[PDB]
Amino acid sequence: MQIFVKTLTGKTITLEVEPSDTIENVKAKIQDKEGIPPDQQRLIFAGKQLEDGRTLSDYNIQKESTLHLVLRLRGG
Repeated sequence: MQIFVKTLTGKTITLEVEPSDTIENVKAKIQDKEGIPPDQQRLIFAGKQLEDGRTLSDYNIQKESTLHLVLRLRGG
């Protein structure tokens, strides 16, 4: 199943998921693709932050939804 993540600076990242992947699964995939720790990452869609224990289903993600990966400096 296709999702995309776009950055805060620029560029897009290409992702194969499953509807049942947890939001931690996206960030660990992404942590392979470009070495960004899940502790740096916030994800946003539709004016909400995506908390790490929920699925692509819970947050109503349809196929090919481009997503906005945002960043900490360090914390919170």
